[PDB]
Amino acid sequence: VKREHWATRLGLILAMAGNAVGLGNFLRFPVQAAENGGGAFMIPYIIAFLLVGIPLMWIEWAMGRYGGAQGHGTTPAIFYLLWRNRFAKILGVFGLWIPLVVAIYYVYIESWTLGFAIKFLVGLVPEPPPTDPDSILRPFKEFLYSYIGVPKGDEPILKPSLFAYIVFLITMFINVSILIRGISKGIERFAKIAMPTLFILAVFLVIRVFLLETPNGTAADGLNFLWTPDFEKLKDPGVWIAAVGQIFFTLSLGFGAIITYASYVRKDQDIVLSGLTAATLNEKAEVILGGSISIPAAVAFFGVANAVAIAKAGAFNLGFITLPAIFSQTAGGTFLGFLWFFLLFFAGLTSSIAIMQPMIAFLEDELKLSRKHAVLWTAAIVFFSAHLVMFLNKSLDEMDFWAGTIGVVFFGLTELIIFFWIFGADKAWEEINRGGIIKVPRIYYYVMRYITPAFLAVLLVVWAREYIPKIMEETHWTVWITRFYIIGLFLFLTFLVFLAERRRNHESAGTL
Ligand SMILES: CN(C)CCCN1c2ccccc2CCc2ccc(Cl)cc21
Ligand SMILES: CN(C)CCCN1c2ccccc2CCc2ccc(Cl)cc21
Ligand SMILES: CCCCCCCCO[C@@H]1O[C@H](CO)[C@@H](O)[C@H](O)[C@H]1O
Ligand SMILES: CCCCCCCCO[C@@H]1O[C@H](CO)[C@@H](O)[C@H](O)[C@H]1O
Ligand SMILES: CCCCCCCCO[C@@H]1O[C@H](CO)[C@@H](O)[C@H](O)[C@H]1O
Ligand SMILES: CCCCCCCCO[C@@H]1O[C@H](CO)[C@@H](O)[C@H](O)[C@H]1O
Ligand SMILES: CCCCCCCCO[C@@H]1O[C@H](CO)[C@@H](O)[C@H](O)[C@H]1O
Ligand SMILES: CC(C)C[C@H](N)C(=O)O
Ligand code: NA
Ligand code: NA
Repeated sequence: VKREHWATRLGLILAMAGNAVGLGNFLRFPVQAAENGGGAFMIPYIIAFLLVGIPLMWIEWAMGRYGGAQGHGTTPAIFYLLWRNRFAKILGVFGLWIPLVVAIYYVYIESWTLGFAIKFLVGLVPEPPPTDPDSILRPFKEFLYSYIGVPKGDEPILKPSLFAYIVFLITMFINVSILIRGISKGIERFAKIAMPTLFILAVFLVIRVFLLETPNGTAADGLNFLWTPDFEKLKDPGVWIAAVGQIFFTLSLGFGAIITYASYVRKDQDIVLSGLTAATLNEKAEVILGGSISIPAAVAFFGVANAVAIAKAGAFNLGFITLPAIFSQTAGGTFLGFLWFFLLFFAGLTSSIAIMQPMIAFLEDELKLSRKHAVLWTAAIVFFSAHLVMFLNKSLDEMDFWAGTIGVVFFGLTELIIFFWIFGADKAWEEINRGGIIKVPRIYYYVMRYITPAFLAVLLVVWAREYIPKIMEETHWTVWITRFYIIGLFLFLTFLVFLAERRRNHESAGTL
């Protein structure tokens, strides 16, 4: 062919919206917000969306469409197209490494939601007794802990239940069944089914939650806590780092995923309005839907102070333990739990296929593998690698940090510098607006060229100076097992880019 292309504009928008709308909206956002003072988190969040989220979204859509027009959907080649320096290809490897590493733990978490959905649907759930908080949360904590196999001793090892393992296998098979059908007949087709389902399930859950009321509060108290400003924290670096990190994660920015999806957009197609729409749809799903489910429910039943303590407790407690526990105290609560996990599963699935496609696109575009082989090998690498996340306690956290937290911010800055500084601000601006149904507001030219990069640069330095040291000095030794492995993955991916180069050289000397 030349390239596969999104069939319809609606399919394109829903596929991109599904790329973005995932576990980050319903699980990550609530914890981050509650953990950072709720309303106090929102100001930096909104600012990050305007100064970082929106501008980078347009930039990645532009880079992808630009690359696609020349038959390239991933950063190793696209970065090179924008800056013909071998170093561009190496920096580009992060556009394959980040999504791959994130997929290695993201699909596993996604599989938990399918496993929970299954168990809640058939009623194989814990039975709490008769209004102490712990006698109520404990059965659900044990339920999660037995599912993933949390360490009961001193060894930093996890023991996933057999059901969890088999469900991960099924989950991988489901991701493959969609990806193996390609862009239009696979990802786009699925998005047209999943997004509407996702929206309906989420609205229903918000409505149900809004009816919650106990001696400790109502869902309204939850919304008040999340949407009430606290200008006295606008000066804490930590809240800003959390806010910006969430924006990157929730919009799928810096993962090379938006770029790859955009590489299937026809060269002439608009990306300004489409990009803004995908981004806007994600924010609504995040702040309106995701923000209105778990926090209001937790606050209604336990009050703000306890809700916050829950979010800070961590380990998927809010979404996999607390919410289902709360639901169990209501009529039809087990089924509500099913709907919650089913919602999470579809949110995750539409996002995981998005972070596996970069590796698939690279194998197809640069190594010329058939889609079938590219999808199967990608799945094999993710499946194999995930065993590290399934059996080594904290490996998931380590990957989520280096690739999904630090990595994306670093890559976002990198792609911006390459596209807006090296490739050329005016050429980049031109490329972004080309074919647009609407033009990017002019003030954004200055935001992209000066504000965004300066913003990310400062964030990254603050990170390396007052946070990375603790992570490098105060963690259990087992973190090095994961660091070693993912560094190895980077090395391997660089080797593949080298092979792509050599294949390119040999076909050019065969093109003459
Ligand atoms: C009414 N049916 C069209 C929906 C079931 C098909 N579907 C689907 C839809 C569009 C494009 C690819 C795929 C692949 C198979 C698959 C796998 C899992 C799920 Cl959760 C849905 C699903
Ligand atoms: C601290 N870890 C136990 C958890 C890290 C995983 N993670 C994550 C990663 C992918 C998808 C959903 C979620 C939900 C939980 C959550 C909450 C806050 C943060 Cl900042 C990360 C985070
Ligand atoms: C292909 C790479 C394989 C690495 C070793 C994988 C071992 C998986 O082993 C399986 O794990 C499940 C969940 O913990 C258990 O329920 C099964 O009984 C066990 O056989
Ligand atoms: C979606 C269907 C998943 C079926 C796998 C369920 C695994 C849950 O549990 C396992 O089931 C096995 C066979 O029933 C038993 O031999 C194991 O002892 C038991 O732990
Ligand atoms: C870095 C990833 C390494 C994965 C190696 C997994 C080896 C699996 O090991 C197996 O796990 C089962 C369930 O936990 C146990 O029941 C078996 O006794 C054990 O041998
Ligand atoms: C990241 C690696 C996680 C590994 C989890 C391993 C759980 C293994 O289980 C252990 O395997 C050993 C060797 O087979 C046996 O000698 C032990 O008796 C057994 O408990
Ligand atoms: C920090 C980023 C803020 C983005 C808000 C942009 C609001 C758009 O602002 C509008 O842009 C148009 C096109 O440039 C101008 O013609 C209008 O006069 C201006 O009000
Ligand atoms: C890594 C990304 C695909 C994650 C997705 N944007 C989410 O919010 O879950
Ligand atoms: Na999102
Ligand atoms: Na999604």
